[PDB]
Amino acid sequence: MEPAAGSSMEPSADWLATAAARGRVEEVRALLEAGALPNAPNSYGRRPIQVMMMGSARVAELLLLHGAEPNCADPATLTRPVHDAAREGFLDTLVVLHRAGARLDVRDAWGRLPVDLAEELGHRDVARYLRAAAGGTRGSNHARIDAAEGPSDIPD
Repeated sequence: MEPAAGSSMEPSADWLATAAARGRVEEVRALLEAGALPNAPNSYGRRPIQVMMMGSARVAELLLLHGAEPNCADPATLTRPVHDAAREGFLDTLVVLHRAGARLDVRDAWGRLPVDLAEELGHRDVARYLRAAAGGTRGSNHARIDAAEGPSDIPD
């Protein structure tokens, strides 16, 4: 009959990502062109670029220019590939992301934003450039000063 238990065993394409996380650009360059799945979600919940060790932007371009997931992220904490770049202090990565339609405007669920996580940790060079590439205060240019005084209306 049909066996079943729970933990399934299906190692789909996941090389292009594994190599990246290992700061190995050579294995990815030869793989991305060898037919590496450009949109292969890895079991690390860190996309194909979010898990490129964030220490070798050269890898990001490889997947990004090929079609990685510089936008999609995690459905548990919204960890976009934008936090990976700043969180590691690698601006070269963010540049690539923005070089191929990057969603520099999401929020790590409770992390507020990647530009803020970059400033708190120690990626000022990225935190600053991030606020310029991710923009902010958009859709609220009225008081610009925390919850102003008075109950604001929110018709939805």
